[PDB]
Amino acid sequence: TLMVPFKQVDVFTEKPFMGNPVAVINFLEIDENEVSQEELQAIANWTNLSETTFLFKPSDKKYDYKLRIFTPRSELPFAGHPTIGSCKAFLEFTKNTTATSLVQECKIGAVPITINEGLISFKAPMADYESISSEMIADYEKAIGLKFIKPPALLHTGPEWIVALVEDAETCFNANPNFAMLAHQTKQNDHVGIILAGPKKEAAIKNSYEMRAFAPVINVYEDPVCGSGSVALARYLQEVYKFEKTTDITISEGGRLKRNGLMLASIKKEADNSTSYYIAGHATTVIDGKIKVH
Amino acid sequence: TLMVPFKQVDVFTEKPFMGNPVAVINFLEIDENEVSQEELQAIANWTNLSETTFLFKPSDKKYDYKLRIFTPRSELPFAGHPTIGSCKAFLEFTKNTTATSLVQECKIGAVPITINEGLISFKAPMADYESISSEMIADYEKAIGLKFIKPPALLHTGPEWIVALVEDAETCFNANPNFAMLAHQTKQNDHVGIILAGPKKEAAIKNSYEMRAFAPVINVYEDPVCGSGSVALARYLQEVYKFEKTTDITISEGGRLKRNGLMLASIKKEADNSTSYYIAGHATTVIDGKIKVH
Repeated sequence: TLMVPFKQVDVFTEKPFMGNPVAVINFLEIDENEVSQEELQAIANWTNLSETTFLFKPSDKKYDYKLRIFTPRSELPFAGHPTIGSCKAFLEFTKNTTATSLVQECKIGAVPITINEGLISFKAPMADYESISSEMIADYEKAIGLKFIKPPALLHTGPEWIVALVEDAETCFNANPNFAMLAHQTKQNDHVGIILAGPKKEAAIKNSYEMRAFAPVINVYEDPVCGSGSVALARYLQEVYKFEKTTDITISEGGRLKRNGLMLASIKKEADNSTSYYIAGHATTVIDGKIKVH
Repeated sequence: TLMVPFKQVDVFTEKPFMGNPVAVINFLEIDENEVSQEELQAIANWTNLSETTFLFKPSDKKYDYKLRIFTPRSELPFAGHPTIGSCKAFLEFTKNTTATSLVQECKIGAVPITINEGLISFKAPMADYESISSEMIADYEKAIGLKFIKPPALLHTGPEWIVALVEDAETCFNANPNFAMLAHQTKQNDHVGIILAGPKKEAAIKNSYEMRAFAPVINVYEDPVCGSGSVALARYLQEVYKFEKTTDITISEGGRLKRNGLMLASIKKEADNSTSYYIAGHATTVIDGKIKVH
């Protein structure tokens, strides 16, 4: 049996089983040429996780590794939580306990990563905003069961997420949406789902939010830890609150599903007065071992 | 970090990624008393596999091990494919390359297992039959897109499966059911789904069938390798064909989803002229390593 190293890394947590897993296969010592896309696809389909990734030798010395990223259904050109977990796994696979930055090679091109005391961070490639009709809004309010404190909007962050705010964290936490109504409305509206959030008003850390991500149209009624969602939330918050300094949003998620994800979304004011969107989290290897491959 | 051995075993295959996985946690050297049901549940929810199992010391010397069996949502008192994969994992965990029989302890009581050249076998605890209305039948034919060669029936095998036969293996393989119609009809009818099968008519091995299992009402539009389904198919075939000798049904499944499961369902004529239903398969460990636990 050929076996290569394998780690299943829990992303957005330091505590096992509280985050969102990514299976990461170490193909750093085999020729990517000699591994078919169908083989890769089959492995991702079999693990049945949101994504399964594969580490390969980079195309050029300026990158530390190439990452191929797969869902059970297709290859993605990029995703956030797999990037973070794969970075953690790489460090471990290569016995590296000192790197503070790395550059990942993937379909999207170069993705610089920083590591700060376990906090792994990259710039989100996409975070666009777009207003939604008041009709859409009223219907979504119907589906969620709550009035929003600001107009929701459509955020393009990879997936098509509606972001909507409620009065506080508790209200968001305790929401009980009608999932079939949401699947109906999102299907009708071509959206993946809704990101619901509310502020933790008496938190020591400012700009702390509770978030929830609901995607019943793709049969993820609730995503327990949703990285593309925190970028949406970040980008939304910028439009609504129009921050002038670099602002960190501290997002907690997943407690209704008995998880506990932590995501740090940075709205970074660049030297050109432009804005960039960073996502960061801890990750912890939960399953460590090897996997049989062809 | 406490880490205990872990194997992810592919059931109904000798070839990796072709079967149906079960995650198997080795808790044989820790006190089951000291591990909460919520902990176990959380691990099963996090792996997100059909089942996740845990090996514990048995309650009495007459058993080789106790198995606790979990879906992402609940503990089951029993299931077939997890039993087979967990048996394979146990053998490996305890460096046993010679056992030909074992007895598993679980909620259902004692479950004798035999191992024959890698073929792992147990008696299915439940296999009841029940006729269905011709109205139900005609509708299901509508949902599948094919006429059946015999009356379908309801088989109680754990899940509530309709079993239906078509002209041959190819016809079954090439079926393209309307999944939403099936979800509608099964939801209405309180069934989990349909097991579709057809005979491989020119096969060297007699009583070879291609099977497919569709359970869209529980969001498994197609189960790629379905052990409870092969027991249904076996029990159905007994009623329809009324076999007088012990008959093996050789079931192949999963090619439409790019898998290749093999299940051996035995209709065993007992000394009392009664009938028992055995299920058997190979299993292969695909991920081998350890898992962090609390």
